Amino acid sequence: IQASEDVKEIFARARNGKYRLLKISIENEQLVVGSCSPPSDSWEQDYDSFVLPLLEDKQPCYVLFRLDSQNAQGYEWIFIAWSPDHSHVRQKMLYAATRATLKKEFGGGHIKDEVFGTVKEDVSLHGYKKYLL
Amino acid sequence: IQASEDVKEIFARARNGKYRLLKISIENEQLVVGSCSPPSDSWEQDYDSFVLPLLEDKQPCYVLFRLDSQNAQGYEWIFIAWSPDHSHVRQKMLYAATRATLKKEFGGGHIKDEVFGTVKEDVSLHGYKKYLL
Repeated sequence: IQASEDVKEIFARARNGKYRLLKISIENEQLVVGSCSPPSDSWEQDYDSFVLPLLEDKQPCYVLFRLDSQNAQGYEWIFIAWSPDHSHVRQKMLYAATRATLKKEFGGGHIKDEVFGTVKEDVSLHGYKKYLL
Repeated sequence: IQASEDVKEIFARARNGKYRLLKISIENEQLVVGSCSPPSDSWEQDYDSFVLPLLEDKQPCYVLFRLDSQNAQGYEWIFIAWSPDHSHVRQKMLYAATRATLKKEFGGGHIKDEVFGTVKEDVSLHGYKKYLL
């Protein structure tokens, strides 16, 4: 499973700062962009407004969220792996096994934090803050 | 000035109930889906939290918001035309001239209400309810 070049173009636009976040899903053995949004305010404000509405109750997905800070390679990102317990086991397995693949395709050096969650609280802004602790 | 089949496949998934909201933009003379959100709670509970954050201050867009009610053709939708005063004139013209086409591409029979707005107050849940009156 990999990201097509159409997807990698979106990845570049996102890391360029054009998007605040990207929702990535696995569809037919392919990593696809399921949603995206340009930045509006500071990252904290954008996190509250954009992250939670993307999470399905019985379907895993990944959410790459762009912070305002940068490292030697550009903006830093939060890699959110959403895997609800009400999800099908096959889907749970597929997303967990393909997570490292998406990371490589996106550029591991751009990932600052990696968060996992099975309930919305785990990946809410509060959840991220507690994770950082 | 038309929607691709890639977009129409998403329109079908949305109308099936998979999405509560679809944000549509015009990029490179083409209608594209930028952001989408699955349903969480009731349509009224989802409205402002899903819609408002996606409305850029200086960029027009279209938002297709799904209600919980259905007509003879399936779920009914609210078709929101967002065109801020601080948007470029070209953009305002482009979106206003393409609105009717989008309606046709999505299926006018699924659109229960059509709302226009240049400020958030015009298209918030309160604004929509006032419009209905």
